[PDB]
Order: sequence, then C-alpha cells, then structure tokens
Amino acid sequence: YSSPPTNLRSLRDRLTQVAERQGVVFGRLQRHVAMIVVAQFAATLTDDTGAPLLLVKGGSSLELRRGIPDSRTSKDFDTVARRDIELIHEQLADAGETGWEGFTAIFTAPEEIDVPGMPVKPRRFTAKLSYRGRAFATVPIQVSSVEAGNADQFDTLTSDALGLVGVPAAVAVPCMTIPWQIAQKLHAVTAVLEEPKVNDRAHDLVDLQLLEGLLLDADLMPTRSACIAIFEARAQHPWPPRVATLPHWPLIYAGALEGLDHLELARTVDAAAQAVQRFVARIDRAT
Ligand SMILES: [Mg+2]
Ligand SMILES: [Mg+2]
Ligand SMILES: [Mg+2]
Repeated sequence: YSSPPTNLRSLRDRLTQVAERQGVVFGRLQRHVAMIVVAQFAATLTDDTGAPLLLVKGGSSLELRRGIPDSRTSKDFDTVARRDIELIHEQLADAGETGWEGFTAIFTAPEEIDVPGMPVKPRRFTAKLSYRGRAFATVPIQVSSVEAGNADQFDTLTSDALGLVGVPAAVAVPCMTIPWQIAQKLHAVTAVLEEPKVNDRAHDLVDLQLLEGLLLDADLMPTRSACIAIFEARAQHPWPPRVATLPHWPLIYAGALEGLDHLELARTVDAAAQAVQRFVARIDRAT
C-alpha cells in the first residue's frame, strides 16, 4: 500500500483484506491495531532521561511476543507504571488528543480496583479511539504500580500490523521482561481468593507455558529472584507455590486453548498444571 488510509472505512477495508491474507479473524486483528495504537501513546510517556514510564504486561505483551496466531486472545491492555496513576492518566490523555498517524484517543476516568496485596490499588479505564474524526475502537486499559524490580528493565517489542494497511510508522513498545511476567502470573494462578470470589485464572496456565517456551534455556536465576521478590512483596501464599486446579478450570482452560492447536501445549488442564508445576520446581533450583 502506497499511502495511509484516507478514512476509517478505508482502514476497516484495508484490515479485513490483510486479515484474510494472513489467515486470522478480522476482529482479532482489529483489536490488535488498537492495542498497538495505545501502546504508541504509552511509549511516548517518558521521564527526564527518556526511559519509558509504562511497561505493557499480561495478554497484550504475549501477543507482541509471539504474534496473533501463537498467543492467547485477550482484550485487556495491562501496564506497569513507574509514576502515580493520575499523572499517568493525564499524560495518556494528553498524548491522545495530540494523535498518532491519525489516531486520537479520549480516556475514561480511572477507578480504583480491589487488590489484596498492593499498597497502591491499580486503576482501570478505557480509551475510545478514532481515526480522522471517526470513532474506531474502545480498549480496556489497566495500570498498576511498580513491584520490586519489575520495571527496572524492559524489552522493546514491535508489530508490523499497521505497516501492512499503509501506516508505515515504526512501532516499538516497551514491555516487562519475561522473568517478572513468570513471577506475577505464577503468583496469580496459585492465588487463594477470599470466600466471595474464586480464582478463575486458568488462562494463566496457558501463558506460563508460552513464557517458559520463550525463555528457552537462558537462566532461571533471574526468574527465581523475580518470584522470590513478588511472592514476598505481596506477603500472601509463600514460594514455591503448588499449582492447584479448581473444579471449574477444565473448561476455562479448554477455552484458553482456542486457536492454539498448532502449538505444543498441554491439551488438558491437569497436564498443564503439572507442566507449570515442573516449571516452578525447575525455577527453584538455581545457583
Ligand atoms: Mg488470581
Ligand atoms: Mg514449555
Ligand atoms: Mg485438578
């Protein structure tokens, strides 16, 4: 494509053409662009030394690490911020009005969410995107505070999705490194929740398998330290944990596998909880 889309209808038609070309669902690709678009806003938030203020996290980070086909499909945009929330929101809302390649975003008010082990309760808000004056997509956003050394470093991942529909701007998203993604997700999947609510995070089992695959050999001492840091800082269940399965997880885990038949994952919730438990033990042996 020679030029960027002239309007929203063009972008929608340019995307559905690229979606069928790459063998993915249009809605999945459309949310990817929007997710990519907010990342660009978040990337422009910086401190006095040029280092980023936000680090994307969770499902959006694994999508950028393995692409659309090899990553679980989720809608949340998770971020860890090195500054306080209303300063983050003002900066995000400031970057939205300015724009990026014709994309403008207005954000909703941040709302504190119930969190058991964080002295600074993360916040949740949404960005209503538009492309040249026409509403394009709404992305749920989540921002949480720093934890030990989880924002000390960052990976810079990229995606070519917008380069396909004629928006050639270079995408570079700062991401939380995998050792801390393993620690946070390990602590979440083995979390015992107070009576009212139950831990439904069977999907984290799938991701921990993906993150283990991305780590390859490398060295698990960084991952072990991150787990030692996260489990202690939250001061709930200790380390190492036991990957317990709950009665309603078999179907939730099967839903988390949708679209990952080509991948070498455990196809059942038990074998997955066993693989993640082997991975936990493998982390705990480090020297
Ligand atoms: Mg949890
Ligand atoms: Mg593995
Ligand atoms: Mg079980």
